[PDB]
Formats: sequence, C-alpha cells, structure tokens
Amino acid sequence: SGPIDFWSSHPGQSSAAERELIGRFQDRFPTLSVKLIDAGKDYDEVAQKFNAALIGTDVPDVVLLDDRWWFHFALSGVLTALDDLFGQVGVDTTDYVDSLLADYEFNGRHYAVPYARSTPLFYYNKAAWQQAGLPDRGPQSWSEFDEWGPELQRVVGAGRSAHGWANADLISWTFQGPNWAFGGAYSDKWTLTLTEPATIAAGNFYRNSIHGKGYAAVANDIANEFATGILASAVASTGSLAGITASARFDFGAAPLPTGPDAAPACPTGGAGLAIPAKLSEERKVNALKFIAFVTNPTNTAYFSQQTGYLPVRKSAVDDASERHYLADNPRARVALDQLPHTRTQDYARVFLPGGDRIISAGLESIGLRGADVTKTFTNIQKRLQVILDRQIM
Ligand SMILES: C[N+](C)(C)CCOP(=O)(O)OC[C@H](O)CO
Ligand SMILES: [Mg+2]
Repeated sequence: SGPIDFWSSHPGQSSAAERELIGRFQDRFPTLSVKLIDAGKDYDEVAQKFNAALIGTDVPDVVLLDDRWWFHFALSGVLTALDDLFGQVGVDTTDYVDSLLADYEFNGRHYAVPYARSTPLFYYNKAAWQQAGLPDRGPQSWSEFDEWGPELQRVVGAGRSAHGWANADLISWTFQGPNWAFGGAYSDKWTLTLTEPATIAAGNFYRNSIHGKGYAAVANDIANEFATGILASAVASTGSLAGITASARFDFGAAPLPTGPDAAPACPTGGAGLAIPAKLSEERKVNALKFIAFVTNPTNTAYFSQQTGYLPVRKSAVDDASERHYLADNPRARVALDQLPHTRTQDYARVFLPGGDRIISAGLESIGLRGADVTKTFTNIQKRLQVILDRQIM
C-alpha cells in the first residue's frame, strides 16, 4: 500500500533525471504518487534486495532488473507477465525499439519494459591519440588496436595504460563483442563454446594485451579511470557517457566496437528494464504499468537518454524537438544509436545460465589479474558450466 515504490540503482548517475520524470508523472496523474528508492549501488544490489523482499512482505511496485536478473526472476515466476497489461493501459508497444522490447520476451510473454539500455563504446583519449600519431577514430579491428597499444603505452608512460579492461563487475559484457569479432562466443544458444579455437584466440588476445605486450590493464572504476586520464581508452557502457563527459578535462571520442568479418555484428546491447512483482494486487499492477509506460514514453525516454548517455527506447523519441537538437550538438551520443542495429543478441551462457555470468566473469578477471592460462581457464569454466546445464536440464 501507499505510493508506487520505484526501486532503482540510478544507473548512469541518473537519480536527478528520475526525480524529474517522477515530477512529470505526478503532474500528469495528480491522483498517484511515487517514492523513488535508492535500492542499491548497482544492478546486483537491487536484485539482492528484491530477493530478500520477496521472502518478506514489502515488495516494490516497480523494480529495475538488468539483462541477467529479469530472466532469473521471470523464470522464477515472481514477475508480472505484461502482455495483457500493455493492452489494458494503452501502451503503444509497436513504438518501442523492437529489439529492446524483445530482450524481455520469454515464451511468448514480456516480463519487463526497456529503461536504461546501452551498447558498449570504445572511449579513447584524443590527446593520447594525437601523441601516438593515431587517426581520429577507434580501431577497425582488435588486431589494429594491438598495433596501436604499444604506441599508446609509450606516450602515456609509467603510471598509465593504453587500455583499461573492466574487472569482474563488467568484463563478461565488454569482452563479449571482441570474442564475437574473433568468431568466438561463450555459447551458441545452450551449447557451450568456451573451448572452441576462436574463443581461445580472443581470450589470448585479451591476456596478451595485459601480460604479453603490456599496454592494457584491468581497471577498477573503468569510467572514472578513463575520465581522469589513467586509461587512454576503454570499452565501457554508453550509460556512463554523461559522467565521463562531465569529468574528462581532455577531448575524447566514442567509437563503435570493431565488427566481425564482413561487418558481422560484434557488439552486444545491455542495461536494464522495469518490471512489476507478480505478488502485487491487480490495482497496483495497473498503476505500476501506468508509471513504467509513462517514464518510457517518447519524450521521457529521450530525456533520460540526454541525462545519461543511455539509448532512447522509443522509435519516435527522435521525433522529439529536444532530442533532435541534442543529437545535433552531441555526436558521441549518436554512436550507440547508430550501433544499435549492428548488435548481436547476448550469449546464453552469460545472461540465462544460472550462475553462468559469475563463473565466466571470474575466469576472465583471473586471466586478466594473474595471467591464468586461457585454454586451462576456459576448459575449467566450461566444465563447471556444463555441470550446471546438465543439472538444470534434469
Ligand atoms: C551502471 N554502469 C553504467 C556504471 C554499469 C552498467 O552499465 P549498463 O550499460 O547499464 O549495463 C551493462 C550490462 O548489461 C550489465 O549486465
Ligand atoms: Mg511501500
């Protein structure tokens, strides 16, 4: 009871934008109120808190669930299937970007609505690029960047790195694209492929950049380490574009990831959507979908996108006057939009296999941190994952 409880992690440092969308929602429906709740510092903390709440009584009305947690909770049956609610509220689902809404479809039903959606971006420091003699653009291939790497490392010097790789908090997501660009994958649908020769090749490229040629390092806060100049470049979310833009005292570029052979997609989408706990009453499920649909309407997804660097989730958001000027005056904000139709759906091992991402991410960090053998590390992870698969299947 009481207001609509909105549990968010304020992704992209977006709490101010969310308070503002709440204002728009309350002027539009003077009858309903919202309480924005700082439910956690990242998607894992929000999901942890939701888990605890489900065993209890006080469940939120609206909860932010990332590209892994929505499926975990949907498959657990704790989330409202929304397809009939879309019709009852008048949601124009044809207007959401189709790939972004299909990201939440499970067995014919949708269990969340896209909200803070992203692609990774190749951020690069332009002063470093100029010092190294590079052209003003991202690498076209990870092989080309392997040639830039040592040149950048020389100009940035001793307490800096040409490239920062994310730590376990995000490496499974940022390494996904390069893996694809090499023709690898964690898995192909449910079949694991971490020990295919192309996946290992991508692994060794990552390992060699840190321990072989030594122009790359495993970062902590990758966005801030890039913005403060410690990393000459990094793959991080477009969701961090506003924060990086506020802190960086140098000019910088954002580029799409290197594609695969013959421009085959080599970039994931990511981020989170809004969902409604199944154990709410039918009235609160109505108001909750009212809210979710409002703050993700054309004008409002355009606004949230302007404040963060995330993608507008509605096709017609680019019909919005402010969004056209914004994209006009902010080219780095175009990059994720232009990249969106060159993406590839995420490997099942990362997003759907229960516990898969924790295992994959640890393997990748262990490779990065201590230079663990890649073939050995990938074999052990794939065997521990295959154990999961065989168990859940049974
Ligand atoms: C909040 N931030 C930007 C610092 C990190 C998460 O970035 P996202 O693009 O929201 O998610 C990426 C991925 O799908 C998560 O599994
Ligand atoms: Mg409450």
